[PDB]
Amino acid sequence: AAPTATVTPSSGLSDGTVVKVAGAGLQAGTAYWVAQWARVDTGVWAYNPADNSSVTADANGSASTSLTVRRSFEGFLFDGTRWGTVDCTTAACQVGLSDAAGNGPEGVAISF
Repeated sequence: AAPTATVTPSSGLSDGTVVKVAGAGLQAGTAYWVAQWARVDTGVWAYNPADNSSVTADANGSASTSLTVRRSFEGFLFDGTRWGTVDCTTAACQVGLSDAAGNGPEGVAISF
């Protein structure tokens, strides 16, 4: 089963909204980082470190947790580098689950 991700709600969001993030077809036993992202340049994605969560897939490859989304946030690169302000009203933000290798379900688009 190919890994899939679900975010509810995902559209018509307000800043500080708490969304339910669910994953399926994940690698059982593997921990996934649950964060809000935005592709800010070719090959460059910045995420929101101020609101993070992580969940571990069960024996069936499923997991779920909560994530507080932000209309705008101070974006950072996964290596700890500060990127800059990301405005999700203009940029195409997403919520994603990624393992230690950077793999996982396709990011889920969200809108404010």
